[PDB]
Amino acid sequence: TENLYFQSNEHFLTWGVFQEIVPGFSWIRTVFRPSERPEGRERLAVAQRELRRVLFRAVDLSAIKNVMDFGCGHGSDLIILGEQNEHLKLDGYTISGKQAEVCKQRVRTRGLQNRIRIFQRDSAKDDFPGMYDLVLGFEVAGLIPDKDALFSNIDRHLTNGGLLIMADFVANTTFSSTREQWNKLFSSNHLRLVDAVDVSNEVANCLHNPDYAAQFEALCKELKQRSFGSYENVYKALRGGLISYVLFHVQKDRFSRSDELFHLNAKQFEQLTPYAEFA
Ligand SMILES: C[S@@+](CC[C@H](N)C(=O)[O-])C[C@H]1O[C@@H](n2cnc3c(N)ncnc32)[C@H](O)[C@@H]1O
Repeated sequence: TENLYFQSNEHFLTWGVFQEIVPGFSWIRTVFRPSERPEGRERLAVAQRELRRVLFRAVDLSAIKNVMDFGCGHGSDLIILGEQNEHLKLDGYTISGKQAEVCKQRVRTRGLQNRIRIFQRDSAKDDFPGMYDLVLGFEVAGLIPDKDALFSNIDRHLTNGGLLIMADFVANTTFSSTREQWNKLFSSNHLRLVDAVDVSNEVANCLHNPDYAAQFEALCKELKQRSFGSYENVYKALRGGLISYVLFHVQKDRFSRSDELFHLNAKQFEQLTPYAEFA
């Protein structure tokens, strides 16, 4: 549903990789009472950076020129890439006008306005502005209903052999896409799944609730405009294997048969690497 992602429709807007449960850590208190306990904010930021370390595991940024972030949040991913790699040109789309304002300000404050452009545009309806070597979607695609249009937009603006990296959910069997649904989206848009890391255990550790029942409910009443009661369902689903949080590494393959992309992608979807076994 809508309680799957860090935010529904360093300022990262994703869950993080917690190798283990941290006693006392509350993502809810950390996000909505951030002044009260500083160590929580820092632990969460480290975990969101660890998510990104794994997401980028195979990417050689020295080799890439152009980057598209199709749901760019507050622009932190574009800013970090731009600051650390002076040759990159980067574009971001967000459907939020407020986020676009923040992104533009943060880009200019970092002196990156000559290399990063931000647009308030819809990645399923508005063509990306250029051709890209690297496309980022970290907790974005699941929020976009018209995934066929999104993946056509990705394909049409990705150079052959270009890379798509995503953080998103897999339904292991209605809302999140199953393996077969993801495979249809990739295979019908010239995309091969190269490698995927399953961080479900570690995202669940991030979501672990340290407040006992009555205390948690009292906290959520003081906070009153979200509904925090449903996040327990996401935690239970990740613990039980009903859904997985997956870090996808995908390559554009313009010259392969679509049925053979599907055949190879299905095999790769059976080879997901748990983060605990990743190195
Ligand atoms: C959970 S936030 C993640 C933001 C960023 N990727 C990050 O990791 O911090 C989801 C982002 O997707 C954007 N988004 C949702 N639907 C979109 C759409 N159709 N087109 C462009 N952006 C979209 C939101 O505006 C928001 O910026």
